[PDB]
Amino acid sequence: FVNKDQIAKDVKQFYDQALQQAVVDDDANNAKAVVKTFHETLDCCGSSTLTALTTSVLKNNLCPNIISNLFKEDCHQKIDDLFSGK
Amino acid sequence: FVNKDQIAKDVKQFYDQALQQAVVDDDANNAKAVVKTFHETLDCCGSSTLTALTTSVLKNNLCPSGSNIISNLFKEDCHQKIDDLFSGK
Ligand SMILES: [Mg+2]
Ligand SMILES: [Mg+2]
Ligand SMILES: [Mg+2]
Ligand SMILES: [Mg+2]
Ligand SMILES: [Mg+2]
Repeated sequence: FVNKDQIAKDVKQFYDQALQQAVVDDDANNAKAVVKTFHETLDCCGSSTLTALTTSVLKNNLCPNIISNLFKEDCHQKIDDLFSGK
Repeated sequence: FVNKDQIAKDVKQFYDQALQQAVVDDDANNAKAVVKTFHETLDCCGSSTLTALTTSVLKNNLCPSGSNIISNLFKEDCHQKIDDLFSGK
């Protein structure tokens, strides 16, 4: 079987690495599109565990309310909710 | 190391497992909730590995309001939407 907690953990890692890659290297095709899609699909922006990357991602219009829940319902929370059925 | 291919495979399997339980187990509140969340979040209904099941999935009200046999035929399946999520499309 696929364990919920493990796949949620793996997806959060995928998102985190993408967030990092999205701000570290700029004017690049991959990382920013992945991030934008996660943000639009899950309705979130950044991660409470990565505030500096979250700031960079806000400054660079990679996020679509969202602000009211910026860290109350961050992308890690939405990923958990996806696999938990919330 | 994060492995995009393997994560996508595991998400698809997770969905398929939940869908299969959702149609056969009446007390599977979690499985039903999982598939309903995937369907709403990814804007899909059913998978390409379980095409024959889509009729029961709909009858079971596991797809978002408006979903019906014909409307769903003009939509990508959940596996493609899962692939799209991890490829940024
Ligand atoms: Mg490149
Ligand atoms: Mg949700
Ligand atoms: Mg269940
Ligand atoms: Mg389940
Ligand atoms: Mg949605």
